[PDB]
Amino acid sequence: VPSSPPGGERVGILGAGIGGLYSALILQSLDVPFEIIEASNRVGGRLFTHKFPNGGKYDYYDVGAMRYPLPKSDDKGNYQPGVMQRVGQLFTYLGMHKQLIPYYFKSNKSPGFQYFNGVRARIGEGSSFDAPALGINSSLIDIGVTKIVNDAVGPFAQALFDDLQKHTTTGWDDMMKNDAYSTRSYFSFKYLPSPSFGLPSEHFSTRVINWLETFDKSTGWYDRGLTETVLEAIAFGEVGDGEVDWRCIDGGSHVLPDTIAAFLHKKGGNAFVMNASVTAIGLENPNKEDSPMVVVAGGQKRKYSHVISTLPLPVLRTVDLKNSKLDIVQSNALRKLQYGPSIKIGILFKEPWWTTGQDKNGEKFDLVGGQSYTDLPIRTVVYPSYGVNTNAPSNTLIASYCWTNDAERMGSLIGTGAATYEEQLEHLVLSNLAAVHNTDYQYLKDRLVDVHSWDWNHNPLTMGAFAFFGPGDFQDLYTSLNRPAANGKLHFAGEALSVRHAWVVGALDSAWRAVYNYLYVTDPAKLPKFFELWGKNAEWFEQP
Amino acid sequence: ERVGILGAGIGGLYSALILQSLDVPFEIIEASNRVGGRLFTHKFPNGGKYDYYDVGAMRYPLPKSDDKGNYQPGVMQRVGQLFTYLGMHKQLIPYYFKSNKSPGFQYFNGVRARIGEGSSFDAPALGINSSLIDIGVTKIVNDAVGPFAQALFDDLQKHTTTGWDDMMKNDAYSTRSYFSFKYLPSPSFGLPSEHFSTRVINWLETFDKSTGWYDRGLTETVLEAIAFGEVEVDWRCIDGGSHVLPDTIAAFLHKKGGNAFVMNASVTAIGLENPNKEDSPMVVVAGGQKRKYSHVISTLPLPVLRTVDLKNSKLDIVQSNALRKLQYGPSIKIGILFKEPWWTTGQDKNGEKFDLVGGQSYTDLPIRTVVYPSYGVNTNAPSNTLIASYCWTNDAERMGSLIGTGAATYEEQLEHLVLSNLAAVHNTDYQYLKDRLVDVHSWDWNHNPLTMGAFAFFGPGDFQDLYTSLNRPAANGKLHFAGEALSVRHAWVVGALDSAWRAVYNYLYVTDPAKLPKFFELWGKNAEWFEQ
Ligand SMILES: Cc1cc2nc3c(=O)[nH]c(=O)nc-3n(C[C@H](O)[C@H](O)[C@H](O)COP(=O)(O)OP(=O)(O)OC[C@H]3O[C@@H](n4cnc5c(N)ncnc54)[C@H](O)[C@@H]3O)c2cc1C
Ligand SMILES: Cc1cc2nc3c(=O)[nH]c(=O)nc-3n(C[C@H](O)[C@H](O)[C@H](O)COP(=O)(O)OP(=O)(O)OC[C@H]3O[C@@H](n4cnc5c(N)ncnc54)[C@H](O)[C@@H]3O)c2cc1C
Repeated sequence: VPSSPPGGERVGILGAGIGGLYSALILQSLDVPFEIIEASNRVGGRLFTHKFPNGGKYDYYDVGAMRYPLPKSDDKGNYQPGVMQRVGQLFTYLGMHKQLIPYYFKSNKSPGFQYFNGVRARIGEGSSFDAPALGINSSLIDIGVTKIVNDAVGPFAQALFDDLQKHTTTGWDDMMKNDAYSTRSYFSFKYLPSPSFGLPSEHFSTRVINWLETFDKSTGWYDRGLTETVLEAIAFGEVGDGEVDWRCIDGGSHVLPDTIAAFLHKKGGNAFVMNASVTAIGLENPNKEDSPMVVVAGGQKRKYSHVISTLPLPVLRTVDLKNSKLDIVQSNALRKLQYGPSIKIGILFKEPWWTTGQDKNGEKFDLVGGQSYTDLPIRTVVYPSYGVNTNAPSNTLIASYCWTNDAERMGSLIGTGAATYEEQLEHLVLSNLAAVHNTDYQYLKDRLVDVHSWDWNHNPLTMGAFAFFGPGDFQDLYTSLNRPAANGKLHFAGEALSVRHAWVVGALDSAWRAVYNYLYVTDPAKLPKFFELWGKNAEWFEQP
Repeated sequence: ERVGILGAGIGGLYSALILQSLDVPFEIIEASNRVGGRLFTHKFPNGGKYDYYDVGAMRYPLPKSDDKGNYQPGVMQRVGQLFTYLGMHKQLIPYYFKSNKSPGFQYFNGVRARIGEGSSFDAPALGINSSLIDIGVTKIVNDAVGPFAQALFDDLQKHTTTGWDDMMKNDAYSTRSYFSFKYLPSPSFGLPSEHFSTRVINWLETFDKSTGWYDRGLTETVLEAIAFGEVEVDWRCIDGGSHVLPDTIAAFLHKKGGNAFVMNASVTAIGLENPNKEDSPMVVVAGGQKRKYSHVISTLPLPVLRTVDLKNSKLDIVQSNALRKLQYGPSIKIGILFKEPWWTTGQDKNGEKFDLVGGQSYTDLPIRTVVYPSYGVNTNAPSNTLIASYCWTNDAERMGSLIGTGAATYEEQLEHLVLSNLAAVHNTDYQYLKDRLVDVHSWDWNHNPLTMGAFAFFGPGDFQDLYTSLNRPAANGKLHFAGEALSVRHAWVVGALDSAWRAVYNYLYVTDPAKLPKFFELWGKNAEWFEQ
């Protein structure tokens, strides 16, 4: 159904993701008419939860967002300052604080497994994983990958964390002076070990750098922007102050967009336009000063005063933006600003063998939540933290969670539609799970029930997992999209338009900035109420 | 004594030719029902003789040749000799890298021009100085890569390795980081003596190659400059599609010695029957049945080996990591069959004739590259098939998501996007092309379990740290790694030939060195070093 603009203002939100839904909450709280246009048959976008039909209450897994490193909170839903504060307040604003259950980043019982170079160990046993055979000095092994990488990113990350506390941008300025570096080129040409390590003051070799990447991140991560590596350290809480409180949503992250879709309806009506793929955006007349915006979605023209686009950048490259009058830098930013891939494989088993089972030698796994890591194709294993300590614990496992090259390669085995490749994938995954945990292949096969795989890099609605900028992207093209187009009536938003890529808070920040520019240009009288309800700044810290 | 060749690609078929010429028993194991691997030609069933297009290999920058199949020295000499060895010289028809008549189109930043008109494509609005625009991207990139390429080209002529040694000293650079931290423009350009900014570098990448290329190894950019002949080359393609090469080699093998192919057999495990016994054979679990061999030559792409069980192959720790870290690149192609060769005979919305015969058109729109058919021209039935899109790196990752969905709704979205971009690049109405469309065929090599990527595309440091590990054998010297990845001519057929040459060389060296003179005499004294 069509909406209605009291005062002549109707905002057209493109995309029913968390970014678009957040824009709706803000506009709805400010008595601004809006309309959400969604290409698919569902809302939530990359908050995608899959429920196995042959499972119980907690036999699901999040294909997209699953964990949230929130600041500490009281029992009433007030969150302390922090990177993810904006997310925590959104949960409280929707009455979801009681649904935020603990997420165990590390195993709540026995440590998770590490399996690299044929060497199997548990996290904390200080194993070398045969690094000496690779040529890694003995001094490096004793220091550790976590300690070395933290020393290189620390200075940058600390400066950005100071921007958030002290309300400055100098930290970003210094970061941008180094944005031309990839994480690799920074280690190869700039980084020098801290004197406290007792190492030679010299740059690392390729062998050492690839050794850092292996245990620190994913294959090919370090070839992308250094800026991304520092930002991901801040989001993960690797270099901050206040302790982080990992949380996930009871029932899957899909509860968040579902609750927001109900909140937006309880007041008035339904402002969603589903199954309508935006094919063109632009001013009705680019020369007229007060021309509205036209959004051709689902083959039907729709008029709006302003448009807030949460579409991922590769999708805008498929939309006709002729009459949107983007400048030459914004046009190029849509193409060059890089995205990253990712795949997830969820398997439903007959039992939570990882919690109660045992290996070939009788040793109990005793894993509750947490993760296991390996250099095998599956790279990462994530055990369910939801449903533990319940009548029906979860039988669902994330048998694979890959990034960058590991996701690009594995993706070819996903979504093929061929029976042969669905079985190859299953045998490969179980085989890697079998090696990582020290069990026979048949032990897991006898417990398999259903398999679900997803490749965000082959999804036409996202065209990539998330933004993952390469070197120089932030310093040359990011700013162009932070200002509007189409005579100020087209606002770019989405997780890509933020410094928290691959996080929900990034989508929220982009919506905040989009509404801020909208109110600033149409109804500045609402800025005080806007600041009071949604914050004075997107990112700079502030008390609840 | 019997060698097990894994993979019926051009690399495996070449290994078979060599072993067959040296009277060495072999057996080819192929997972699919076809031979040629990435030599993939698609024939539209509703088309004519030349209504096909090469999904993989399609063009070959061969050295100049006489009328009897003798090729002068050059990077692609080994390929030319293979065509002659198979009696295919008369089938090598011209390939037009540039339009054989009027130049191809360029469409960047909304500015449309023809190749050669020296358009700036509105670069001044991007901040590109007038001095850079006058010099040009081609002239700048050639100035930065020239030194490296010349040193490597001298290695091939003078038979040395000093050039490669110098290249490896700089392998830690990506092409981007080289411009940002080391490169200084030649004083002859009249530019400031300082490294290029990000804006300028992305401007170079936009017109020189594909989105995201410059984030990968500098070495790869230098090697691809040598393969393309940027150092004269005689571009050629195969009459009827590149599939003729593997098909012709399969016939050459079925007549002499009988058939020796094992099709529809997916290799799932490789290793010694007993890793402790000194003279243990190699076992290859293919199609669920064990097969014994004396030596195994694997042409499987590196990501595929990561899905094979190599427990009893006794790889060292560097080889294990090389399989994972050695990076591959993506690529997609979209071939469209039209009612007529409108690009050759049609006209735009303003009446101006396209007048395009062969060649290529370039744009910053999602399709990036358009390739017009050079095969079938000057025939009763010229080709009506167009390569509407040919992407690399990031352009392929994005487009790939719209390919292979299996859903009719999104296959039409893709078709509308492609035709719409073709409409803008050529200055025609969308309906002008739609009225002439007949069939569409798209392929995403980054979504294919038999390749798991288009080809090797190493990142910084891969050549200098991990490439060597896979060039030595495993499994007590009974497992030899081959394929285009194991070469310095990635994404080229000659690279697969070089890998096969080196694999056979090590095999003969360790089992029957008495055959090395015949091996050298028939297939060359070196994989890469030039010869007559
Ligand atoms: C594997 C993975 C794991 C993640 N894990 C976490 C985590 O643990 N914690 C966390 O905080 N974040 C996580 N994230 C990030 C989070 O999921 C995203 O950052 C956030 O959901 C992005 O929201 P958005 O609104 O910007 O984009 P999206 O959610 O992608 O929304 C875009 C919307 O636009 C629609 N659309 C697309 N094309 C069109 C079109 N042509 N016309 C109209 N509509 C269109 C889509 O269908 C979708 O509804 C993860 C992401 C991934 C990929
Ligand atoms: C888009 C594109 C364009 C190209 N264009 C050109 C060009 O213009 N000129 C040029 O010279 N080169 C070009 N190339 C390069 C050329 O096509 C390849 O370099 C060459 O064909 C690779 O041969 P190979 O034997 O190394 O691998 P492949 O041809 O991939 O052969 C591997 C074989 O192994 C099989 N196999 C896979 N998995 C298994 C398994 N588990 N068990 C058993 N068998 C298995 C495959 O089916 C295949 O038969 C191009 C490549 C691409 C992708």
